[PDB]
Amino acid sequence: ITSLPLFPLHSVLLPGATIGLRVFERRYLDLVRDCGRTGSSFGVCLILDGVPAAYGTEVRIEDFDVGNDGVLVLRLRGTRRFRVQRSRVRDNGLVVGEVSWCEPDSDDELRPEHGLLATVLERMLLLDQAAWVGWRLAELLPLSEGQRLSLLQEDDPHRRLEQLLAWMP
Repeated sequence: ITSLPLFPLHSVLLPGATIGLRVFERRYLDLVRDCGRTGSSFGVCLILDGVPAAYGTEVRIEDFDVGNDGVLVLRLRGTRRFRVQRSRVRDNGLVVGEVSWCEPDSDDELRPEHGLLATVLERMLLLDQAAWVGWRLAELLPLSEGQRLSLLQEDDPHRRLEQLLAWMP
């Protein structure tokens, strides 16, 4: 198990997907500078405070950028998924969690019942990987944050596509 700093977002970060995070608070800025020095990463968890969710996504910091307004914008991309075994909160507000990593996304070719699920993805604007088409349709399709959290919790690419098929409009 690994202790990983958790960043609270009102939306889950799917693996491979990208988000831009404006970091300007004194606690979040000092953590990124420390993580940028140590090399250790952090994770993004969907919150429910009105405590993170049980599953989160490790980020890779793709691009730094200090805007003309002085605010630092982070280009984050989802890498590995983790489970929050337990979490604590420091006095400043930053939340650290003891996490266990998930098995990486397999390259298993999609099953015959999911081949059409790849054709509907290609229309929207290599691909025969079930975990890849699963993470991509979940991002493009207008799913609720709860539905995207349930996909994150599911650790099997094919069962992910089976319930992603139910939530399809």
